[PDB]
Amino acid sequence: TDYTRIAASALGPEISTEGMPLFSLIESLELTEAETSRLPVIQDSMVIQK
Amino acid sequence: TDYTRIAASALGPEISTEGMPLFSLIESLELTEAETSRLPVIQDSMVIQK
Repeated sequence: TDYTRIAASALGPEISTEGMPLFSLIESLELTEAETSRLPVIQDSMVIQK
Repeated sequence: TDYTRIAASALGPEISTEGMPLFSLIESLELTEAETSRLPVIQDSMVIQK
């Protein structure tokens, strides 16, 4: 039942950020500046369904 | 060959900010609020050509 999650703010719904944080991908995958800008977009698509 | 540059982040391309930084214009021009807002926009328009 337990899991980590970004608390609900006033500007966005629930955010998962469960495991393998998306920040560590830049170092280990060596993305260009084009792929880097896409990380925040896919960050906000991790919504929890009930 | 050498020149100053804002490092290419994950959400934006190379930014020049070569000389005479834009924030120094506030003191030496006394711009109003309708022109201080434009400064970030023209800051992001200094893309390096290759």
